[PDB]
Amino acid sequence: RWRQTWSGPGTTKRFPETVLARCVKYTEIHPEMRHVDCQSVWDAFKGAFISKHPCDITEEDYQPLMKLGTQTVPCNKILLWSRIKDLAHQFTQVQRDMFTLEDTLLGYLADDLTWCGEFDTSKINYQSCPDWRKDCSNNPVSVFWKTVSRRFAEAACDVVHVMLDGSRSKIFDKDSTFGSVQVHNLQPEKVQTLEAWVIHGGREDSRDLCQDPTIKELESIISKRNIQFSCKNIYRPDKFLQCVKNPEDSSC
Ligand SMILES: Nc1nc2c(c(=O)[nH]1)N1CN2[C@@H]2O[C@H](COP(=O)(O)OP(=O)(O)OC[C@H]3O[C@@H]1[C@H](O)[C@@H]3O)[C@@H](O)[C@H]2O
Repeated sequence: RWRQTWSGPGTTKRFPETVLARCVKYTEIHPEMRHVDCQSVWDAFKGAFISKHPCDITEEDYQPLMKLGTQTVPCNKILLWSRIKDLAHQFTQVQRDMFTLEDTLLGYLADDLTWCGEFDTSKINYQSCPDWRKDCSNNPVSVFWKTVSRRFAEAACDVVHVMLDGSRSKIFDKDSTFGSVQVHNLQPEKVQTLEAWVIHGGREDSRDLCQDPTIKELESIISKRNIQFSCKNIYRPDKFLQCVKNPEDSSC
């Protein structure tokens, strides 16, 4: 076919088998989830979007899945990020200093996948799925990430960290999930401080990106929520990871 229904990529090939297998793997490794029934998880996940119009998805659709995937993460060790997922993952994998959504069953199941169905058939659409921008915002993937991302921010306490991509024209982007959902769902009763680590992408010696107008904007928003804001430059992320791995290194 030379023209698809929607503008976005279709469902990831073998989506059902992949989600099920990820659930088996995650629950084998993480003892706190060792009792989860992975068939039930898949059934709830499918139930969120199968036979539903893929521009008419709501947070309620995912509630059965959210309930089954209920999981505590150490509230004071949460790492959020925007446009720099790979460094976040590389850092937490060293010694589990912090936790991202992929450390949770639900984030692990969905990471890097795309999915959608069709109104009034029970088929998965492997050909195309709605684009957030061109087609609709209330699509299966966008709604999933909005819901689980809000819930993760709500779980945080004490000091919460965020890695930001300092090579972007908007280092803090109010339109990102971090900026539009997570910033507004940190609970001021519980969260003392948001600390941003601004990750440099460029040459070597460079600017203090903690003075960037978008970072001043983030500071202003967070501060007006009665949460303290702190920011640090990470000038050389390669050195940073080396120091996390081997902190006795003289150059650290
Ligand atoms: N696999 C994951 N994806 C996402 C997570 C997440 O935790 N894992 N997300 C979001 N997300 C989706 O991935 C793209 C790119 O985000 P990208 O544009 O790079 O950054 P965002 O700030 O939109 O989203 C990152 C922020 O929300 C959670 C995670 O806890 C981070 O603190 C965009 O559609 C997001 O909604």
